[PDB]
Amino acid sequence: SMADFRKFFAKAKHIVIISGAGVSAESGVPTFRGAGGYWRKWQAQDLATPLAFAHNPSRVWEFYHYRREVMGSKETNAGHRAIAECETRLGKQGRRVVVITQNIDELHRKAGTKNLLEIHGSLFKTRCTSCGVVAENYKSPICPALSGKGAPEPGTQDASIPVEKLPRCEEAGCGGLLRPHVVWFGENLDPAILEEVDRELAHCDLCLVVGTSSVVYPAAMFAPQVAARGVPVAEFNTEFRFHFQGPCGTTLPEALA
Ligand SMILES: [Zn+2]
Repeated sequence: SMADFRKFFAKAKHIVIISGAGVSAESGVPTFRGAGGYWRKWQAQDLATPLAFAHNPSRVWEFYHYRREVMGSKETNAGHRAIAECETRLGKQGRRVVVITQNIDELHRKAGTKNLLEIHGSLFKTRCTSCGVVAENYKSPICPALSGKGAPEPGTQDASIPVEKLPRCEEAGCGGLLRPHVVWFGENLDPAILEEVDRELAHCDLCLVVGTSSVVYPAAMFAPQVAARGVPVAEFNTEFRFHFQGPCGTTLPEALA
């Protein structure tokens, strides 16, 4: 019960919050998973791959430029804010709150989350395919050749941008082709991020799963090994161990008050 879960929440000195696509969808974010896993003639699973970027980097850039640009009109919801406010309060008490997420839209960052573990990278981060440098990039568009490009509708002509006119590395004497700093399909997670993650899960005394569940990716990598230690896990979704049904923007302000 919410009443018994708040008994744990008050005693909990290290809370791990696993945030799923649901936390992002509640803010009207095009989650390119399930029914909405489409951008024109293709599936998101067909565009987010090292082979797709190798054959057509311009098409993969048109798709990722679209995703960066849809965020302009998007705001952090009541769930994100409740999560950010919780970490601030408990922080002043010498207690820990950390957010583990595969959402690449930075709405936890805009909310005010500090202990944020983005296991799949960010839309607003680049990586040079040549020198390997990682950089923050919020520039709109990312490059002048992508001005007015990336429309989601099928049939839309391919921008057909030559590699030289695509996003390039601003490091002195590099000029290498940039790629978004996001984990693609068949790509491994950063071992540094997973080390940090496994460290969090090993030290926490309370674990929450929001906008996803322990039976679907990525919570299935983390929440069950937590439950196995006898640490309480509380699931929160639209569908000890707790379950709180409903939109996280409704249930989390109450739970994390
Ligand atoms: Zn470079």
